[PDB]
Amino acid sequence: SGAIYVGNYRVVNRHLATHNDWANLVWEDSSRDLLVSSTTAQGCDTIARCDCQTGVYYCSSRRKHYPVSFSKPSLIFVEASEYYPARYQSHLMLAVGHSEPGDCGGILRCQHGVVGIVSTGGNGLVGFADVRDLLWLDEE
Ligand SMILES: [Zn+2]
Repeated sequence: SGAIYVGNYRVVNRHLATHNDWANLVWEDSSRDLLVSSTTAQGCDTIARCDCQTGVYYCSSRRKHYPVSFSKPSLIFVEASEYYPARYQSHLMLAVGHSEPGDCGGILRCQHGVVGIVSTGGNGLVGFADVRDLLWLDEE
């Protein structure tokens, strides 16, 4: 589990979105595994605006933050998980590291702020759904 709280937005994995998220929907995209809902309170998470390929992510299944290299956001084939069939996922970054389904929502951060959230796992890789292209998270 986990979310990003930026301005009056809440960013979660689409597969973990609640009823309240859907009842306050701003934007969602199944191919990216992202959903954004509106918040009453202002969040303070800074979104990275950059092309960094190094950062640190939180792994809830290890109670640890790990430094990783990661690929630029791409369209990748993802093998079946507990929560999605085998399919293509877009705007996805991969690193070598540990990820189990419960790890989804863990923050990946660089020197510029929040890069994205854990979205995929298995075969010794961790996949992160990028948010750095969502420039509207910063406004309205
Ligand atoms: Zn950065």
